[PDB]
Amino acid sequence: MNIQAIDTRHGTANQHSFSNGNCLPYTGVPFGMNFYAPQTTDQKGSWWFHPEDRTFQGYRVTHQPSPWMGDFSHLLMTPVSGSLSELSLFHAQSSYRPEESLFSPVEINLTQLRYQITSQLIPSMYGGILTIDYQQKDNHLLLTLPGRYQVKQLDDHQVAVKVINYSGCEDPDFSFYFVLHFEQPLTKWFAPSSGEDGKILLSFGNIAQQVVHFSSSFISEKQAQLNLAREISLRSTEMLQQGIADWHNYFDRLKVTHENPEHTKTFYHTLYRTFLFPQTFYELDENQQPIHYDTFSQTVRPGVLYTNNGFWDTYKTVYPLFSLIAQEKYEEMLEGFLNSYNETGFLPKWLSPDERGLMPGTLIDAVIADAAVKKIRPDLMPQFLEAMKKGATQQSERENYGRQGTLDYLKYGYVPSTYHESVNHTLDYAYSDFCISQVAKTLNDSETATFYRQQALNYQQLFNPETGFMQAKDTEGNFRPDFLDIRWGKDYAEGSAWQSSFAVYQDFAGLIKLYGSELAFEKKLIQLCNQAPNFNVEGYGFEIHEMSEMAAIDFGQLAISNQPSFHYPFLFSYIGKPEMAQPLLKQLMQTFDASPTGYPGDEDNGSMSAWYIFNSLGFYPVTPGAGEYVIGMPLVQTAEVKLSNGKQLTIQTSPNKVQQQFIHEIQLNQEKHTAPYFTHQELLNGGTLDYQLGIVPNPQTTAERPFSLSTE
Ligand SMILES: CO[C@H]1O[C@H](CO)[C@@H](O)[C@H](O)[C@@H]1C
Ligand SMILES: [Ca+2]
Ligand code: NA
Repeated sequence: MNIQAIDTRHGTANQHSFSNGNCLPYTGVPFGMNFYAPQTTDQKGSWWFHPEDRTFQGYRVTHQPSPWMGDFSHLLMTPVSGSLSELSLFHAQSSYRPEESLFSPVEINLTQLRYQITSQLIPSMYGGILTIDYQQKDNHLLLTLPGRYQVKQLDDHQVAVKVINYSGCEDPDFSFYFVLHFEQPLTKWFAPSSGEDGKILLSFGNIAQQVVHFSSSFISEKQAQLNLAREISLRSTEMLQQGIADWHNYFDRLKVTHENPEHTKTFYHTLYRTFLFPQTFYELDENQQPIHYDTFSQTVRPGVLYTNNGFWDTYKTVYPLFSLIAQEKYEEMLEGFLNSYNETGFLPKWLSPDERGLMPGTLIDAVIADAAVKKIRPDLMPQFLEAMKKGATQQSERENYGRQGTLDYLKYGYVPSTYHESVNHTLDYAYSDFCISQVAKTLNDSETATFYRQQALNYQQLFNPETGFMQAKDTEGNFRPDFLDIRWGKDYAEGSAWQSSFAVYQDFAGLIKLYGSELAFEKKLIQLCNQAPNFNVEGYGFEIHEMSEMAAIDFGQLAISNQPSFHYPFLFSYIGKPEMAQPLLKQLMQTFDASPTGYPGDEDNGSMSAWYIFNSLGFYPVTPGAGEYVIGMPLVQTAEVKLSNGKQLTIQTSPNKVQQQFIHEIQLNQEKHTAPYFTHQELLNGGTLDYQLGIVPNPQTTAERPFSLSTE
């Protein structure tokens, strides 16, 4: 699909009570430092765009990764004609016709009906071009400068802005610089000024067209001018062509077809949302050297940096996909994450722009371990191992950094029930421990590998054989009483015991053994899938959108709306019955489409999009750090995968219509493939992956299982 046909309102029909992706209509280049979106309202907090709104407040320069994190370093540009007494966004707002507008990754185009203005925004990595066609005779641009600001007019054609605004930041004066060069001159001079919540009306007089070339920096005004100078001569058409080529660089890596072209349209909308985050958070100085802002020291520091990622989300799918098709980005992003550790003392958890904490666990450890076992940035793994061992043995004095209950986990073999969400923290630390063991192993560090492989079995501490769930346990080894399987919160993050008891990616064979047999585990998985989607709210005291998104559909406790359930269909692969889940995977993929209601829950910065992309191809990374993809059920008929190593994997299915719900046979390079997984090395060899599909199952009788520590 051509990037210009992607409609960025995909996944944007949201509110606090219910998510269909909690996406914004992000216009930008891949991993752009800024994104650009129309703002329709200032009365709904983080939900400042809705696709059903007919009001246009301005073009918002945004860094907002999710409505839960909020924005940082934002401002707006609003074309205006005529006089305004009052310059508030509400007083300057115009209606617009969404159905006559363009909402695409490389271009916004819309008409303000109040002003008879039609305008076009094209993005670049650090800036963009805003072209403004005025019908009226007194023409302006309104800059909305939230928080503390500075603005000045440098000459007739140049304006410089600084704004300080954020939702959370270690630097209370966190500054963003924004520079505008106008083709047509300013007709009114104003003196340098500063204040809070700026409303600056720039005047151009009677011109038919203004062309605004803009750039930005987290370094300085002078760096923002250097970023602008590098692209000032571009016409809007040339910047648009370059942005189309940037997106085609990534889209061209996965050329797919389907029986149903609606499925292809869904694929490419999720692929657009897979190359946005993490956002570039470094600039190139006068010597082309990477520099960035370090909010911990409040200084400019050398090196790459990336932002807008919660590894709790993105470790699941994003970095594994990048390990196949965007290794050059993974390489640079790992360098940035290590820089975050260098600057703060702890490997990052939730960057927006700097450490926000929020979710349980230190899942950066899986991003690191997956890279180590795939030979990505082996040069950094000794530095990563030191950072990981520090996070596993030392408690940050600051609540947002590293492990919570670090020392209690080491004393007891679990985080005790007095900690919030102790089941998640326990299971995430045991999985982290596996990840640390894998990095150690790649470095031939036997003592570290042995100790952390043993720590990785700590999931066993919270398994209650009386219930068949993971439950919180106090310091005397007693399970919290009054257990209810469907009760959300308190001991579990955004789920019940059903959404939390299977986070054992390092050792499913060992978890299965705790149930007593492959058959007792099978019965538990069947009950999870086939029951009603009932929930109890008591751990929260009210219903949250994750509950509502599970209860909106009849897929039992398999809450595909949120990350904890993403791997659930693959649990059948660990008992040698993947055929039980092949229909279920195709039916789960039908919960996605390219519409404004197109995701089953929060998309989370590529996480759910890459879930869809992997499942479309028919395999999935259940265990980052194992170097394997567990086989599912493909939705494509064809795929040409351009691998980062320069080879090509060509996928071909037999006719893949709605009645094909099973895999009959797989050939990899014309050889029968019976294992319920692929190694990373097998896929990197490239060649041909042929799926013969079925309308009935074809049970394989093989003892082969995907990776588990306890059986390796
Ligand atoms: C505070 O926001 C987080 O936590 C909330 C639960 O407290 C979620 O409903 C929401 O989706 C997000 C992950
Ligand atoms: Ca989520
Ligand atoms: Na939806």
